[PDB]
Amino acid sequence: NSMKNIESLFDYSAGQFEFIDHLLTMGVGVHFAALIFFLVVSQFVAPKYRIATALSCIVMVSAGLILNSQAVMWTDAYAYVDGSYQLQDLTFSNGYRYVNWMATIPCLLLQLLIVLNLKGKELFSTATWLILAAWGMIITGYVGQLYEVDDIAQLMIWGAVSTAFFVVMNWIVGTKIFKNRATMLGGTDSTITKVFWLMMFAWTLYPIAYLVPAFMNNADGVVLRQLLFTIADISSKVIYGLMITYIAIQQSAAAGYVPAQQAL
Ligand SMILES: CCCCCCCC/C=C\CCCCCCCC(=O)OC[C@H](O)CO
Ligand SMILES: *C/C=C(C)/C=C/C=C(C)/C=C/C1=C(C)CCCC1(C)C
Ligand SMILES: CCCCCCCC/C=C\CCCCCCCC(=O)O
Ligand SMILES: [Cl-]
Repeated sequence: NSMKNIESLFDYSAGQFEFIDHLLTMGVGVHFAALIFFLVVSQFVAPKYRIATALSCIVMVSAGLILNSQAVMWTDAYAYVDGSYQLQDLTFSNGYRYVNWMATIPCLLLQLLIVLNLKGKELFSTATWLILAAWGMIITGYVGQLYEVDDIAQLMIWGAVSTAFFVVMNWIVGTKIFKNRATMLGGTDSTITKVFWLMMFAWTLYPIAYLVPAFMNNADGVVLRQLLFTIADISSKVIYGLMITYIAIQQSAAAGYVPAQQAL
């Protein structure tokens, strides 16, 4: 897991290494700060959409803990020796991001289906296919990055299979969105279309980070990847769940929930 990542191949200057450390530690604070926000606003959401904000809190801590885990792992693996930080232990890898995405993604998808006003049969059915599509995407992608050092061709093939799931997954998402936005209240039929494009953008940054070993195999590619992961995390989880929350509140107010109508 550790020796399989391009991180293990390079020494890092002080500036590259502190900069990565600060991207992770910052990612933690952003998520734990948003957790408090999502927490305080749960009271202004009608019982119908209130699980959607709870799922945001679950994401913020799930990501926060894996990011904080990367941060520490980052500093335990390297030591400043002779003017550069040099690998000292086999503790750091991006594999724990992948096993994290197995959890956060179903939560990010569920809160979408919730604000879309699905329920019962369709909610359980659409939920099942998306998580299996997402899990297929994640698993094929995890196996592929195990070769980002040894067999790039393999990374390309698994990346290809992973993208097949990704494409099927977004097609289902978009289909349910455009077929059910006429149901949403307070004018959120316009917001949800924006959230979808936000999904398409932020999520597409991930495969771009996945391919960094293929076009930038050096220490500055290790920095660019984390920088890309940071931008994707902040957009796919924080900004994403902020608009999920806005949508939830808006419809709560439009549906006659008083705490929502007074919050707004
Ligand atoms: C190795 C790469 C293999 C993959 C090659 C890519 C080919 C497919 C391209 C884009 C699909 C995008 C799907 C997501 C777009 C959402 C569109 C949508 O939501 O569905 C339309 C809806 O039915 C309207 O009513
Ligand atoms: C908060 C984290 C999120 C929403 C992670 C999303 C991850 C992806 C959309 C990953 C997609 C990949 C492919 C489409 C092919 C290459 C391998 C992956 C797993 C990086
Ligand atoms: C393949 C693994 C299974 C994945 C499917 C997970 C199913 C998720 C289904 C819906 C969970 C959200 C329930 C929220 C309903 C709100 C209604 C209420 O609580 O009164
Ligand atoms: Cl995550």
